[PDB]
Amino acid sequence: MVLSEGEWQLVLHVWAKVEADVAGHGQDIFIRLFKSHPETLEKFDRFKHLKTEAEMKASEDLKKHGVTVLTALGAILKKKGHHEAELKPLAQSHATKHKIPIKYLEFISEAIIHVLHSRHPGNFGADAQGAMNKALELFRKDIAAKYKELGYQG
Ligand code: HEM
Repeated sequence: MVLSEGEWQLVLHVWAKVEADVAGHGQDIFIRLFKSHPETLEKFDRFKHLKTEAEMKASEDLKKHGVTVLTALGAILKKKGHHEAELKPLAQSHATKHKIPIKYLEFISEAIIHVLHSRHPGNFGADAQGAMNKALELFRKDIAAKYKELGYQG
């Protein structure tokens, strides 16, 4: 898929708001993911023991991880589709070390969209959400293609 420049400049406009508080947004997103899809928590040896949202909010380790995640994704979005180099190491670790099925990337996409909708209604009307959806779809289709080349595709 190709995004128009107008779609990228809906994506980067709302992303600029997220970047005012990267840790806060990272926490919201992971809690939403772990609540909506508990099976995903199982993939983190580091966080599997968290039982409640309170404990998730209280974890400084999860907060740090959310920051790493969003920083990496933000580096990707800012490339506007020219993200082949950034994707290679992420695909390799998620395919071979962590073993993350595409389906779970669909789940965190949903979590991201849910949090941007909740926190930034004014900058995330229908057109901006459609743009963000296309950007994340692009990300998932490119990572899926790398998964396949790497021998994981799943
Ligand atoms: C927006 C999509 C995501 C991005 C950009 C992302 C990014 C990252 C980055 C940069 C790291 C650290 C370096 C590395 O190991 O590659 C990481 C680690 C990790 N990721 Fe993701 N990730 C994503 C989605 C997921 C999902 C959906 C899952 C599981 C449901 C997952 C599971 C993990 C695990 C288990 C680790 C290692 C954490 C630890 O023990 O330190 N990731 N990810």
